[PDB]
Amino acid sequence: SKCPLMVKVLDAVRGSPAINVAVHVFRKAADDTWEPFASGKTSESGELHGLTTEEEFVEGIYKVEIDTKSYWKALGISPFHEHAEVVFTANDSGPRRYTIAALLSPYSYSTTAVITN
Amino acid sequence: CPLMVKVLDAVRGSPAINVAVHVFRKAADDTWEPFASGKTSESGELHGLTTEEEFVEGIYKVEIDTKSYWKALGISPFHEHAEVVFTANDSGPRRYTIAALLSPYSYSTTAVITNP
Repeated sequence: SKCPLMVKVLDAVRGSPAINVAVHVFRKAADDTWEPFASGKTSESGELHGLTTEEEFVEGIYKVEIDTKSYWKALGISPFHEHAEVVFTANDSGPRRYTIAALLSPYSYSTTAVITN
Repeated sequence: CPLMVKVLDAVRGSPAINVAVHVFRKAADDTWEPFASGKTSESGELHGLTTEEEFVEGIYKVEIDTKSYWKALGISPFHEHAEVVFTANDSGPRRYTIAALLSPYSYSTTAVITNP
């Protein structure tokens, strides 16, 4: 099916997918506050699918919050960040799939968006 | 300087100049209160945000306005902004450098921590 939004999390310390990381997605509401939208835990391949459907994923401002702090603490590593947040606008401009990827280290993270048809 | 921000542009191979940065501190009531703000200089650095006295233990949020920066260059970027949220000075005062490397659809952030 078409998954309009997927998240992929990788671990730069161990060279593997970041498994069981909690991810919360929010949608910016009218009052300019964040309403919970979807959530889950990355799988064994460091992925999280089925967050939403095309009908529900309308244009708007979304926040993807990745709980990196609990992931490093589970490994016994003291991390710097409270969490990693990706805030973006979803735009209808031809059909699209969004992949938010995050690469984690204790004191650093990178995030990239891969938008495909 | 207990807190300094450095922003680089990965598309042009230069410092990211005139990027607005807003810092907030989590207040008692779980809300973010405005702590300091500024613009990156010609070398892509932002100094003088706070003093050791004012920079108490707490959860801080450094929000870098990356969208305006790319928009002023003619590029429509993916992210609304880059946010770095962290606990500071929970074991005594430190000097924190938050560095950000920017691209239109990607950003990376690192912290370099120094003991006074």
